[PDB]
Amino acid sequence: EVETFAFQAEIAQLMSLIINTFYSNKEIFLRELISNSSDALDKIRYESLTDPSKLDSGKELHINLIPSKQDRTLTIVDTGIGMTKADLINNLGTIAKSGTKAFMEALQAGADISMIGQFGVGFYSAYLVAEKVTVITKHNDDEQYAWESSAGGSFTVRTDTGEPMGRGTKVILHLKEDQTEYLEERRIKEIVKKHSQFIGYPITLFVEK
Ligand SMILES: CC(C)c1cc(Cn2cnc3c(Cl)nc(N)nc32)on1
Ligand SMILES: CC(C)c1cc(Cn2cnc3c(Cl)nc(N)nc32)on1
Repeated sequence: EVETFAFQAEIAQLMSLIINTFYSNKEIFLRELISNSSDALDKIRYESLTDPSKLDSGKELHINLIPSKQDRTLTIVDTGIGMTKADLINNLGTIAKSGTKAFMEALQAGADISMIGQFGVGFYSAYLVAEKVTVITKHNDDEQYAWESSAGGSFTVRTDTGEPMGRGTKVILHLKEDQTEYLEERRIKEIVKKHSQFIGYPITLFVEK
């Protein structure tokens, strides 16, 4: 079963702005996704201090960056807390409404798209480089889900039948045809050292076979 949902109007407007605005400094998407992964790793680590069983789904706390030339994808994998079905459909978007409005107003007052993370909605910077984003996620005591959207005002959620992940999130960026530089090892290394060099979890940049 695939369920299709409409974005909140403000989120759809944000996605259109990210897709349509002329803005050359697209590389900031990676720092935003790595920051989200780091936040998710912080959360599971904190919760494990009072409930060690929360790591029964995996003790390693890390971030992997995986390019695929065959699929034209860059995947950001973390073993953080993961997202529930309710997170994916309702709750993260409810939280994001506030930051979206503030970000859009800041842009009209002279802010820049690279500041998106200061409003807590940096996930959507993925659409600077991706025509479609697939999110595979697994939270303890919920199922493994695939969320997906090519924008246009809707997203889907389904139970995921792929390789079980244990716990965490994979953000699969289906890159636009002109954004394949983000598959290059040298380019990702440059961006990670520029914007994400103090993240408190190991970041492994996989190499393409
Ligand atoms: C899927 C769309 C709707 C989305 C993604 C985000 C950012 N985000 C919130 N919780 C997260 C966790 Cl637990 N892990 C990671 N990696 N990112 C997270 O917010 N909305
Ligand atoms: C694991 C948790 C603490 C977390 C928080 C974030 C920040 N963040 C980035 N983009 C977001 C969107 Cl679009 N929505 C919402 N609600 N939060 C977003 O990322 N992960």
